Amino acid sequence: TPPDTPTQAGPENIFYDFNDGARVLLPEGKWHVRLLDADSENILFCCDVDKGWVTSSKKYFVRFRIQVFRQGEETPLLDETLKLKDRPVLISFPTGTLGALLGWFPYAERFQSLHKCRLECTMSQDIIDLLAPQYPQIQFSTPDKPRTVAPYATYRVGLYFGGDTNNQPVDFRKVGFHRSAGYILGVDPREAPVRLDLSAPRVIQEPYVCIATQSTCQAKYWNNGTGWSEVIAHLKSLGYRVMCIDRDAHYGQGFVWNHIPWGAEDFTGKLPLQERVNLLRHASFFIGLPSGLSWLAWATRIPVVLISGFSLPNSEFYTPWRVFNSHGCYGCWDDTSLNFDHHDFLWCPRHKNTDRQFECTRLITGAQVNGVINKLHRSLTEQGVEATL
Amino acid sequence: FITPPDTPTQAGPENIFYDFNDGARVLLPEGKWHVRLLDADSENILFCCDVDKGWVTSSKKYFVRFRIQVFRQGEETPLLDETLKLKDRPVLISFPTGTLGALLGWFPYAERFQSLHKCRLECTMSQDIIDLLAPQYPQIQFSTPDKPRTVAPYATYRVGLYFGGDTNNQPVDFRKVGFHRSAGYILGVDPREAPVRLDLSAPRVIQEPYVCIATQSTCQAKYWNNGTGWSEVIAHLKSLGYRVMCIDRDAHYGQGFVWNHIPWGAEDFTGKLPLQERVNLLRHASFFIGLPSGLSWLAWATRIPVVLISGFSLPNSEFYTPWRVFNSHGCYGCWDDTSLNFDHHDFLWCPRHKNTDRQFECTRLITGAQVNGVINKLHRSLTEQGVEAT
Amino acid sequence: FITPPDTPTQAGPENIFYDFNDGARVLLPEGKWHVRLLDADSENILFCCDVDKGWVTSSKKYFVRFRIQVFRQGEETPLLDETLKLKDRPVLISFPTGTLGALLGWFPYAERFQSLHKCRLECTMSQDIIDLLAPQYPQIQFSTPDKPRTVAPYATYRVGLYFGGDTNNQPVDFRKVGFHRSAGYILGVDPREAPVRLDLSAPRVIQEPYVCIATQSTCQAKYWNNGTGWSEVIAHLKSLGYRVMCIDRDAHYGQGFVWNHIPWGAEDFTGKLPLQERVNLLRHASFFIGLPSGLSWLAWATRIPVVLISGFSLPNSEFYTPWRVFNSHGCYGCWDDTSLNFDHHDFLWCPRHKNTDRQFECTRLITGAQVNGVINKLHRSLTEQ
Ligand SMILES: Nc1ncnc2c1ncn2[C@@H]1O[C@H](COP(=O)(O)OP(=O)(O)O[C@H]2O[C@@H]([C@H](O)CO)[C@H](O)[C@@H](O)[C@H]2O)[C@@H](O)[C@H]1O
Ligand SMILES: Nc1ncnc2c1ncn2[C@@H]1O[C@H](COP(=O)(O)OP(=O)(O)O[C@H]2O[C@@H]([C@H](O)CO)[C@H](O)[C@@H](O)[C@H]2O)[C@@H](O)[C@H]1O
Ligand SMILES: Nc1ncnc2c1ncn2[C@@H]1O[C@H](COP(=O)(O)OP(=O)(O)O[C@H]2O[C@@H]([C@H](O)CO)[C@H](O)[C@@H](O)[C@H]2O)[C@@H](O)[C@H]1O
Ligand SMILES: [Fe+3]
Ligand SMILES: [Fe+3]
Ligand SMILES: [Fe+3]
Repeated sequence: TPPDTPTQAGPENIFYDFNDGARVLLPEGKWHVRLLDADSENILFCCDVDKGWVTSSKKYFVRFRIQVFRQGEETPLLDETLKLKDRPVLISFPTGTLGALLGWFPYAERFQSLHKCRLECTMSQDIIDLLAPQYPQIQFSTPDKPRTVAPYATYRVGLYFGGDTNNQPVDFRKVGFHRSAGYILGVDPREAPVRLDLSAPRVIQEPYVCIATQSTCQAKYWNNGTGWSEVIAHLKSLGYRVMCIDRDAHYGQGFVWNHIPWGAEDFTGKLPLQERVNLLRHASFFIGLPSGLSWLAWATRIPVVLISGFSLPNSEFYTPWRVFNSHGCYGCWDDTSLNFDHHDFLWCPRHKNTDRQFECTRLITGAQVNGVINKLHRSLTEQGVEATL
Repeated sequence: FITPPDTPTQAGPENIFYDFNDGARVLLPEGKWHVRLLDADSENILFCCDVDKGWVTSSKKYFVRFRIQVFRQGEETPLLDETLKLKDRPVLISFPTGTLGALLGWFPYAERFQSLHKCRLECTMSQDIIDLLAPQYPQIQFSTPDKPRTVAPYATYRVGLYFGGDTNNQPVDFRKVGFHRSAGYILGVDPREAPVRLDLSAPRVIQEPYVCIATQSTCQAKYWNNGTGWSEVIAHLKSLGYRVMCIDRDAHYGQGFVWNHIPWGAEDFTGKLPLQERVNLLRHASFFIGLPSGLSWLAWATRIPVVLISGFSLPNSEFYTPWRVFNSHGCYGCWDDTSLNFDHHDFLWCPRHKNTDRQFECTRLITGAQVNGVINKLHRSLTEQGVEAT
Repeated sequence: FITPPDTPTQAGPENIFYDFNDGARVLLPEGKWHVRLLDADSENILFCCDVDKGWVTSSKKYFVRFRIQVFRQGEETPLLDETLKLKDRPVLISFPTGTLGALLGWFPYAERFQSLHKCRLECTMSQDIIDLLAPQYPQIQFSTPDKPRTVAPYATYRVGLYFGGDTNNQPVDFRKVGFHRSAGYILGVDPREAPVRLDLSAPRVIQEPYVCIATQSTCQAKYWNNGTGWSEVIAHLKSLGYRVMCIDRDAHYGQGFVWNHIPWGAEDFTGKLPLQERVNLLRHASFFIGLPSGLSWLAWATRIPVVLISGFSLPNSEFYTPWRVFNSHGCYGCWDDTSLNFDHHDFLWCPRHKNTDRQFECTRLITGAQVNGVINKLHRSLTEQ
């Protein structure tokens, strides 16, 4: 929540602010308020108002220029341009869902390095415990306990559906959900991994592989019947130990329930993320869904085989071991003509409650994934961990 | 699966051919005749008709002691008056192309039918079931559907499930008496259930106490669709000092995106093995936890305690077992409901709550704590009063 | 019938009163409560709501090991958390001012319920049935509906037939499992049928071999509506050297113009006698030929062969007997069909064929020759083994 009263004091009891876009609160009189884009000198908004609130429709980063006129005056009573250097800036991520935070957060550091501001970021505690030690320049906090109280500017990074163009410059479906943060903060949009504590010594001596079979919605699962079984068996035949590191061993809704695959070691449970990083680091590689554990595995600098058909290859971070099939329905989430249902586990634009439901992922056979795994294995044996990454 | 002789097997005087395959049949040459079919036991006139030529068959196909009367138009007495008499005659009982549970349920009635009428009985079924049963039932001749040895049988009876409330090929709807007892009703014998006789001579292989489980079936309604059920049960079994083994034919089975896998923690004894090996493994098991699939019937026949988990069928639809798990607070017993109809082509069949939040709800309401409570009772019963407890 | 206490019998802490008569009841005083009802066996949350002062009852009335939880509307832990526990507690089982075969069929499940939970059980029924059963069941206290001796019972269960596919007072529709097994389902015990224990000590009075029959029924459907059935059967019985004796309560019974009388040739042992005398006569009988009426259940409990003639109910609707007579070529099982509904006010009830040519075809197809065939098998079985 933004402050009820704007944080900056202007002359003649006018209060201005940049917390939820560019805001300005006028007392009593007859005013003519003008919002400009300082970079392009375009007049973004302009109106005659007597008292009420005036906010910009755009909420993402824009170097706003606020002008407050008297209704007939030549020069401005107030004329303040956004300037963030050595100022209290608050970046608010939503209550934590991994992966999304790992994807977004590297854009928050770029925002701080660019504008040289005093930055505080609000997120769930576990992500703070994961990230905070490596980013000393940024102050971490939880949503319910923010330490700036009165911030100069606030920006709210998140996913905004329905083709929203007011809190984000472009629909995130067009540029990728994680880059979108870069666009919102107006920095270098190119993806990057977060910096983690990779100092933890190896525990398990034998070569082993980490896998993640669970996600938040069923579309993201690998809904091939014999997929995970064939993959795990093939991994074992190559001399790998296989370990599931999902948070839940069993997850699903109604009658559709997904369980940790037979043959995979049980490393599941609600553990602190640092332990997962430690285990993942010394793994030979990681085979995952588009869920967050794939982003965590990416940040630990190990090869990531990412199995997804419900999302396009360019929607997540790049990896040469991306598994994807293009002969059936695919990229259902990606399309801008469809809208994601938050209350439906089930929900297919084009085959829901039909014979072809979750075809996006069913066409991805074990043999395909095992073909990718064979390439990645030969790359690891012949060349080293240098060649992949 | 079964095709009656195109020409009736029994010869009647004036080139009339009569038969008791596919109900009571009679084929007349050309002429004028009045034909009557009677129930010899009740002396009721079942069918009255006038026909010049062609086929005359009874609408009822299940066992009835028929009495066929063929009359020349205007005659007082019958030309042919033959009543069904099965002693020392070729009788062919035809099961549907094989399934595991339905055959094990049905077949004991076939033996009663032979012991009652003292007839030469041949039964047609799939080969694996023949390999399982044949040695213990010497008096009955086993064959496959494509290679029947009795080319000209006196009477034929076709035991099976008949949906849509059929009352011509079965006396009662099988949903009213239980699918397996229906066979008894069709053959007109003692309908009370019984287990088949198996080869229980196999020596114990695994020394430690162990439990057999079956998680797979043909349609999703029969599965235990609780999220954490099988996991909690297997963990509880292990905590009691049991080894747990899955003996399903398939390790993975399902349709579309719905797929069921052998539960983590259970030993892999899956695969397409001969049934006799499954009998050998099941016999020395401490007890069995199963669905309403056939492996529960096979486990029942091996004289071990059977915990049967099902909500899509009523408790009285299968064989009796004190360890039957059932929940009556939600949807249940769709299978037994005579107002509904089973879909053979729909794997995700639940007629009343498909594609809703409450789909397969009745199965779900069966929690791991309920089944573990039954397992606790059965465990204490076994430790305290051994295997002599009924 | 029977009324539950207007105020729950068990005291809870903050003037909360809970109870297990008529399902799980709880009565809250004034305040702001959040009440949950759970199934202790499955740990499922059966019911859950926020209520200010009033009654909260479970929709299910049959036996469930309920668990009642009463919350403050913001509390973490329960103010009251009580699970059903019946050992050494006052439990009341109420049968209707019941019919004869229904009570004989049901009552064995009441004894199982007591032996399982080790409770102090009182059963309410009509006096004649009490006189019949009470001496053999000392562990259970018998009473009449109007004079119950447990004024404040811990749990109450009401065994009966509930039509219209009711699933709140009985777990399953009784047409699906059989009317008498339903009791077992209601009390959550072994549903398998059993005969009550009677006084079978009475000495033989009639020397010659004899047969007991019960012609009359309540509903015309249950009668043997074949024209010459009973006459042929009685004549055949006499030709086999049996004396034939009718033990129905009424010699004449029926409605409107449809009237049924004690068949000619059968001896008149009718009348409103105490059931114990009927038991005494039935015991030494060679066998019994009856309808689905109660006297067939009484004859069953006296451990004599029972030929049961019925078409309006399926063979599995009553107790098992190898001498069951049934015809499957016409209308049958008017009674077991879940798509139909029994009319208590209609004596001439057949839903599918009333006022047609085929009315009570259910039983008319059952000829005397059929029943005499069964009797011939049973007679040879008696003379030989
Ligand atoms: N404490 C933990 N300890 C150990 N493991 C844990 C822990 N917590 C979660 N997991 C595990 O990761 C998954 C959650 O993924 P998350 O919420 O972060 O994903 P979310 O669905 O919101 O979006 C996903 O879906 C992707 C999709 O492509 C968007 O269109 C997004 O790009 C990205 O945000 C990704 O996430 C869980 O299912 C667990 O298995
Ligand atoms: N060689 C084998 N070695 C080891 N296991 C084997 C072998 N072969 C099959 N199975 C396994 O048996 C089950 C399927 O058979 P099944 O006939 O039982 O089941 P189906 O789905 O057709 O429904 C059932 O439904 C039951 C009915 O619903 C009772 O309520 C029927 O009584 C039963 O006969 C059958 O109708 C699966 O679990 C197979 O992997
Ligand atoms: N004082 C007496 N002294 C001696 N005998 C007596 C005396 N009084 C009555 N009978 C005699 O028992 C019968 C009473 O009817 P009843 O309860 O039996 O039948 P009701 O129609 O209510 O339904 C019945 O329906 C039967 C049916 O088979 C269920 O589908 C049930 O099995 C049966 O338990 C009951 O449901 C009378 O018809 C008499 O002959
Ligand atoms: Fe899709
Ligand atoms: Fe259902
Ligand atoms: Fe009828």
